[PDB]
Order: sequence, then structure tokens, then C-alpha cells
Amino acid sequence: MVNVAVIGAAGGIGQSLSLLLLRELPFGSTLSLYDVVGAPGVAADLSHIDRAGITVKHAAGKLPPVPRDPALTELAEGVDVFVIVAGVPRKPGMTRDDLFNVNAGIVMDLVLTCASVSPNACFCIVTNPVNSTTPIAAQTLRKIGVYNKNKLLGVSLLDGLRATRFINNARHPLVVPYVPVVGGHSDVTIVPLYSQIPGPLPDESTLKEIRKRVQVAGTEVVKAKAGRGSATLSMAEAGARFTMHVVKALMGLDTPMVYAYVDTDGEHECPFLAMPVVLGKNGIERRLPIGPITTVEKEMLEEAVGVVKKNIAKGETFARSKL
Amino acid sequence: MVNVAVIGAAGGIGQSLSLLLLRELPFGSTLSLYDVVGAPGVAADLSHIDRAGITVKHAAGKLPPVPRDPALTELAEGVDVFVIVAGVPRKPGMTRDDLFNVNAGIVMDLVLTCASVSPNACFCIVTNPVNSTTPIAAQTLRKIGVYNKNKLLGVSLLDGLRATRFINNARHPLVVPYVPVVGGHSDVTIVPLYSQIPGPLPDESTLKEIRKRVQVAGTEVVKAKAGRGSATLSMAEAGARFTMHVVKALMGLDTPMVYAYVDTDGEHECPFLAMPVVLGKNGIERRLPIGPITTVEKEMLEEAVGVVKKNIAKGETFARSKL
Repeated sequence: MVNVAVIGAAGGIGQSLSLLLLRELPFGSTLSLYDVVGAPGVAADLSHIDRAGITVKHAAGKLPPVPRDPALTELAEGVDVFVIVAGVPRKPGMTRDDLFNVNAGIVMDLVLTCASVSPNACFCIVTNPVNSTTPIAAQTLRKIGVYNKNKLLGVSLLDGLRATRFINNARHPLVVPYVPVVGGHSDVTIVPLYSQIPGPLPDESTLKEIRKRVQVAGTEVVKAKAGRGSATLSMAEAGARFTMHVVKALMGLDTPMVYAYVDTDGEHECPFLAMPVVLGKNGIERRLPIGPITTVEKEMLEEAVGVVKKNIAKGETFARSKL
Repeated sequence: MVNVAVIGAAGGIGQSLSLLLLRELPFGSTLSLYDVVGAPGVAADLSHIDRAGITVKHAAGKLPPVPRDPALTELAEGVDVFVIVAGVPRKPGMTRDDLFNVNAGIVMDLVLTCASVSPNACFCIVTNPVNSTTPIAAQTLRKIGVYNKNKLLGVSLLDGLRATRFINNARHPLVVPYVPVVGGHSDVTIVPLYSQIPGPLPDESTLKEIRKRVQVAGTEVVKAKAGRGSATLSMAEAGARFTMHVVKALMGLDTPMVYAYVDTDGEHECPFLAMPVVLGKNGIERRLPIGPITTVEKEMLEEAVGVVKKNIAKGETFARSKL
């Protein structure tokens, strides 16, 4: 029925992400686990859970890393959704440029190897920075001639998790299930649109602080972790729920409206944007307009788009330099 | 409504366990997280997930570990369920006896510290070996005079997950939701009762191999992890699901029949046994008979009880030596 592959399944994010998918994947699904170390152990661990009708496959790549790993090529056969989660997490000790360089090459190799075997699969990019790794994946897809603009999804959902949580904490018992977050998935590019959710809002004073908190929430966790790591459990929650939305859409079990960092297909001047889409059996089914926003929200989006464009260009420049 | 504390929440097991509890705890619950390192980060991580009506508390103990940590004493206030999941990994250079001694002393300290503040809480023992750490907890409860035989629960459910999974793999598409597992929670003490599940069974040759695999499934994962770790994801699944059974019973939301390593009251010559109980508003509500079993299952259980008695005596001997 559906075969979902977690590429990078043995890291801190991948393990919890894989656990969530194992518990929620519909009966008859297959969970495929790839990592360059620790994949057999994660698979054995998860295979012991009493899911009925779930098959757990795995493959171990060569350490130290080999490009176009033959083991990944085998695993990628028949996969419908690739969750690209491999690469380094945003932990202290690597700049936002260092993270980009090693992770860009990792995303390139993995997407290249996976799409060469399963070119009609969906690709959910959670490897950071998704503002740049998503266009890098697109360029990789373009290079081998299998790019489908409706099957590449940069996972921006964690922003929505935080934006929803923070506003719900502010006006409890008034609770909403989601908050639109558009633009990008980096501090300067994250734009929550609280004006679009029902109910009275806090003063604009408090609102400014909550918006800022959404944008620097990743740093908030690194600080709370005394610099010993970054968000992994909430990261896994966002990656799984979004993968689930894609899976249910592929199966015709839902046509969900989600916010993701996607190819804009000419609907916005920016080539890629965190924006509302509805998913169907072919991936992105409809690109929706962002909707009415406040002047202050428009100002945030204008500055966000400015650096999103530079994020994209950086990723595309790296990609063409390596082909 | 309910306040569930995960004691050891920053370990591999604790983090995924806490993640599942955050996703599953009913609206209005409180999730409390304690660890000697990393508790603030795990709390910040989980706090960003868009659960409505869930409060996330944490407390950071001293490191190096100090007895009766006052930070734990504060967080223990008002807790209904303690998940003791604070076992230390066995590092190269430690004897198997050394491992038992630090884990037994850890269970003793944390039960002592928590029960002194919240003596009517339920205690779910996940720290291994539960065949011995559960009687150690009981002896600790008895010394401070707050022992409730119905609220001390050794978590043996992972045996049931593997026993259910392996038999479902054997007879698919014939699927059962659970398999009775009695006796203990280690190697020779684990006794699956496949004779009690519906449907035809494999021939006794295949059955012997499946039971053996349940008994040594823990090392199956250690092997698949090249000795660098043990089952954490499936351990977290079992811990969270049993904690959830206890939580729903403390509320008026279920009276579930579960299998757990518990004080047998007067029902068995063995003081502690993995056996069927039904949980209610006061913890264990009914102790149920193990039921009819095969001559082979009877023989396995006889060998198991023999070592469970030794396991108990070992734990109680350690407990008496430290008060």
C-alpha cells in the first residue's frame, strides 16, 4: 500500500520520528529505515512493537560515507515517500554556513540516489536549512530529469506547532488547532499570521513577543539544553505528522490543507515559500493564496521574502557547482 | 486532573517515553520531567508541541547525583504516577554486579525521595532488572511505612509486545491484540502463554523457537546495535502504554486488564509475579488467576518461579543492607 522511507533513521530526530510513523502508519504499510550507522538496531527495536500489518525494512550504508550507496539504492525501490532527515542537527559548534555545506552535499547525494530508483516518490525535506536544502533537492531532481514540483515538500510544520502552542498558552481556554505560518523556516523568514486565527488576540505588545519567540524558538531549546543539542522530540512530531498528511493524501484518505515550504509554480515572485497547499493523490493538488494579512504581518513577510530569495540562490548556486 | 512524572526523562528511553506520554495524556494532565542532566532541554523540547491543556513541568537535579535531591522533592509534590526509568547503562569496565548495585541504589533513592512527598502515588518500575528493582522499591516503601501493594507495578509489558508481534508475524493474517506473559521480566523467567490466545498455533517445534525469541529478544536488539545500546524505542512504547493504562484507571476512564510484575498478595507462593490484574481508581483492583496452561508452559513457569524467587531475595538482600 504505502512504503515510507526514513533516510537518517538512527539519529536523535529519526529514531523518534520512525517510532511515531510506526505507531500511526496505516495497516498494510511498510516502514523503511536507512542510516549510515545504527539502522539495523533501530529496525530491530521498532520491529518488536506489536503493530499488525506493518513491515519494517532497513539497510545499513557504509561508514565512512560512500556516495550513491548501493544499500540505499536497494532500499529505495518501491518507496512512495522519502523523509530526508539525515545530516547534522543545528547544535552549538557549527555555524550557519558550515551546517549548510555538509548538509547540502548530503541532501544532494541522498535525493540523487533515492530518486534515481523511485522517481515518482514524494520527498519531505527536514534536513536543515530547509530554506536551502529544498531548492537543492529540486535542482538535484532537475539534473536527472525527474523533478515534480508537486512532490517536493520542505517540512515547515514545526513553526506551526510552536505558533499554535504559544498562542494557545496565551489565551487559554480559547484554543485553536493551527496557526498559519508563511515565508520560510529560519528566524528572519518565519512569519506567523495570528490575524487569521479566530478570537480576540493579545495586545500588539504581547503579540510581538510571541512572534519573536516563534522565530527564535530553536535557539530557546538549544539554550535550555545547555548547548548539548537541539530540538529533536518536537522536530520528530512535526516530521511525522507532516509525513502522515502526505501518506493519507497519497492513499486518498484525506485532502489536507497544510503549510509547507514548496515550489510556488509562478504564484509568488519568490521561487519557494512556506505557503498553504492542499495535498492529494498526486502530491500538491492546489496552491492556495496566503490570504489577508495586517500591515505589520505584510512588513514581516516582505523582509522574509528578501532573505528567502537569497537562501534559495545560495542553495541553487551550491547545487550547480556540484551538478 | 492527573500529574505523571517521568523520573529519568532525558535518557534514550525517557525522552521517547515522555514524547509518547505528551501525545497521549488526556487534556488537563500535567507531565513532570526529572533528570540529573538534560531535563530542562527535554521539557523545552516537548513544551513546543501543540498539545492543548497539557502542562509541562520539570526539575533539574544536582550532578553528580546527590541523594534525596531537593529538586526532585519539589517536583514530586502532587504527582499521581511516577515512571521510574532511570537505569544507568553498563559502560566498559563495570561488572554485572556493579551494574545491579548502582541501579538498585538509584531505584531506592528515587522511590524514597518521591514516596516521602507523594505516598499515595503509583510507581511504575521500568529500571532494570525489574524482577529485583520492584521488590527493592517495595522494601523502600515498607521502611518509610507507606507501602501500597496495589500501587507498585513492575512494567513487564514489552514481553507481551514481542510475544504478540512474533506470533502475529507467524500466523498473519490471523492477528491477536495481546498474548499473556507470566513469571518474570528476564531471560528464563519470561513465560509466554500462547495456548491461551485464539486460533490454531504453529506446531510445537516452531512454538519453542518463538518463545525462546521472546526470552532473548532484549539481546537480539543489543546484538543488532553492535553492543552499543539496547531497546529504547520499543521500551518507551511499552512504558508509555502501561503508564496510560494506570492513568486511565486512576481516572474513571478504564478498568483495564493488564499483565505486570506485582506483589502477589497471598495468591502465589512467589511474592512477586508477572500476572494478570485489573486496574481501577486505587491501582490494582483484582488479582486474577494465571489460568489453564499446557504441560510445557507449566514446566517453563516452574523453572521461572525458581529464579524469580532468587531474583526477589537478591533485591531484598540489597535493600536490607542499605535500609
